[PDB]
Amino acid sequence: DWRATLDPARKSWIETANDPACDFPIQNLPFGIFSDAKGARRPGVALGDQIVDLAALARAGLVTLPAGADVLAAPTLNAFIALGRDAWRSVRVQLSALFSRDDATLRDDAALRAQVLVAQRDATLHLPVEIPGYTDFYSSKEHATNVGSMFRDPKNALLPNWSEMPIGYNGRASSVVVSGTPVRRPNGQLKLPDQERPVFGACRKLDIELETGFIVGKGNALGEPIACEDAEAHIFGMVLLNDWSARDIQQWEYVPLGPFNSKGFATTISPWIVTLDALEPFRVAQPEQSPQPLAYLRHAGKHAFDIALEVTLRAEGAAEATSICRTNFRHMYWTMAQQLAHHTVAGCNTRVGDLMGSGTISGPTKDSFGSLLELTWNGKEPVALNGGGSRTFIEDGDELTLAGWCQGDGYRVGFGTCAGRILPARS
Amino acid sequence: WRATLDPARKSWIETANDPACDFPIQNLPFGIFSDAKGARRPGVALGDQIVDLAALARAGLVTLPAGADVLAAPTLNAFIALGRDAWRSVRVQLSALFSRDDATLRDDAALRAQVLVAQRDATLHLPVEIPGYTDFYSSKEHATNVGSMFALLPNWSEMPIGYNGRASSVVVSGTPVRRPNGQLKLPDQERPVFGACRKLDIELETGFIVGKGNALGEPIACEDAEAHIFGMVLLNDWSARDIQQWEYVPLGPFNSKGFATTISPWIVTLDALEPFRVAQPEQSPQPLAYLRHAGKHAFDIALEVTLRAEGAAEATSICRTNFRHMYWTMAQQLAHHTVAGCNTRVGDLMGSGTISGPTKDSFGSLLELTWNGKEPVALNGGGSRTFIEDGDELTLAGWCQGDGYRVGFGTCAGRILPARS
Ligand code: NA
Ligand code: NA
Repeated sequence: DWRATLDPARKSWIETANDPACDFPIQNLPFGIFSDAKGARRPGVALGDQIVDLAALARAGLVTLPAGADVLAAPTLNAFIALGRDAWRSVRVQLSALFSRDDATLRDDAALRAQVLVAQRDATLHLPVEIPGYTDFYSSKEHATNVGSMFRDPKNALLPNWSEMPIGYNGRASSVVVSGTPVRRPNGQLKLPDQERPVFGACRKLDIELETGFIVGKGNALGEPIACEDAEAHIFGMVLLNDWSARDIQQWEYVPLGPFNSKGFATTISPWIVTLDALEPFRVAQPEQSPQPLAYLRHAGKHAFDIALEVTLRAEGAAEATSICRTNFRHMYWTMAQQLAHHTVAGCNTRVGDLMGSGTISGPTKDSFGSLLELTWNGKEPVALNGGGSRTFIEDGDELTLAGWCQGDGYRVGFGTCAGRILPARS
Repeated sequence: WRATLDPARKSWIETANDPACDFPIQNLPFGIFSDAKGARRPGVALGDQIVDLAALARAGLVTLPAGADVLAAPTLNAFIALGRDAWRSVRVQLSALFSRDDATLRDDAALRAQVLVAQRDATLHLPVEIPGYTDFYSSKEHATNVGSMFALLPNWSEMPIGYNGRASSVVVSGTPVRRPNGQLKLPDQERPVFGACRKLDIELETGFIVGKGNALGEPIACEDAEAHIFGMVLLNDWSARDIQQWEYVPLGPFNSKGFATTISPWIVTLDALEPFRVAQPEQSPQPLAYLRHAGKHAFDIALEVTLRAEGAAEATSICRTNFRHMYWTMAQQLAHHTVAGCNTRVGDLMGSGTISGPTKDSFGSLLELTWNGKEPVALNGGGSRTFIEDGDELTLAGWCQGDGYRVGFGTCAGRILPARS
């Protein structure tokens, strides 16, 4: 039923959706949470330059859900997501049908269109879900090899265990924020090479980390693992994820318990959840794994996704941003399924809304590394900026943007943006 | 509220006045309980009973700020969010009402049967919704023991080292804990195998519950930190050591600790611990300024771990230690957590790290007690252990010893279920 909604020939009577460059064609239909002057934050779906007010659409009888508690009054999408995949699809199918160019029902009802659609330009976007937990993986071979090269000689860069399992840690949920939120430069302990003791001060190596994160759509009970083959059914959708990192703070704190303050000060995600169903046409073969992993981590078929990714940096007051990274999601060595299976193999429970980060996404070439640490090799080769100037690490006032999208024939399924501007550190 | 700490004070609930009772009138910890009378809701332990706060409020015998009803809630979060003045106000009203000489509730038999529930007939649940769980590493002796197997890195003494724990898998005392499966690296094989954990372990800790959060980007000054803390609980950070060794470099422990973490159900308020405040250990070298604090910020909490094999008549005491020996304090941990801007929220759980004293009978895990399975522990009643075996029940207990009474934490227990096969 829902596979008809992936039809590239389908178009909307919301004309901005049919622009080839629009992130939000009728083929996409991501879910989010928005507010405007009409009302408090509530569920919406992006289409063209507009947002579909799901609650309003439901009140008008034009979208229906399982009988039960009203999940569209909620300030987050969790309750909706909890309803499960049949509901996600049912809603997607109704929306695709209603906003198809030839369905006159809502299109020719001007009065009702003015009540159920809201321009993105007049809306404010919020965190799409309440995140119960945030886990962050480490699944780009190229990233892991780059970073380990700064601690260990080339032969020792990738530790054996990295290739046996999708290495990961628990992130800090509380400090995950939505695109657009200004991010204050952190203070903390800095170890200088020529002083016995650390000093306290403003981070001098503030950095981005290009990642994607998936949102869990069905949890699992404590003590009951999710089989690698069932994993994707548990995933609702994806977002872009900037795991802001303070590299000088990190180096000094991270042994042996991992990064902590250096990453917990802020993590930014894009507002619109792109459903996995919408990514179906961009499913591709994941990289070959060698050595062949243990049985519990194996899966048949295609479990990677073809998502072009880009990072830009704009200095305060610059007329144009600088593209600093171009890469793709498809090169990740461990898949979402494998990460989710590994997360639960010991019995740990996942919950609706959980956020799971891919780890910094880095390709093989020098222009495809997903952090400035990598791009500038720890501040040794600075990046030239479009419009003059240069950078090693991020400077106060800079705006960092993540973008991502899947290229179809004459359309794209896009993620929107994942942005943030850096505020000066507290004194 | 300092009058409520009076050791001479006693209750007409006579079981409270037993010297050995964890729940005298001096304590009054908060929790969440259900019974056949009603769904899970806020309560306070006293003697062998529980005070039904909602029921007490309906009867007009305890009052809170005008507002939304925080005592209908299935967790204590809403109540805690009301702030320290409220916590104290409620404590003061309870202490007064249950004082031996106050006839108001004591002589009203009908109403006592409505507002008190025997612990025997109640079921205890997680006292709060935990938005985040962080776990520290602040016992010098523990960190030195562990580092000596794979000692103290310089940074350990410059800051309270910590990591993000897994909130979702924190469970209340009494919950059975299933032995985890995962990747095990054997010494004689190039490649890991998958199987049942062979070195399942406890970690004796305490955790504190955050009572007032802080906004993202606004640190909590070390000196203000304790005002942000509501109370404490016992915390068993169950650990699979064989899974851990293989996974933990470089991003830290993950699956090895996330399968289960158990906390005791009763939150002992920081106010109730006031009489047991003591001088923390000397720190050398002197930490950076942001981490310093004046005064006494350690607490004198005797701690014990027992292990009972399935069907054994008696448990074996395997660890006796005390909270006061922790090198970093709760205040310093909370300051360090927030120094870079990270926000905390009401209900956040913060673990101390494994608590180990200097002597061989005061180490807070079996990894330490048995030196990684080389010196097994003899059990009371026969038998022996290296790591935990299916059916074993592990219990954490803790208490502060006053003159003729104690403020106690209850227990933090769990029985191990076999691994899924
Ligand atoms: Na971050
Ligand atoms: Na644990």
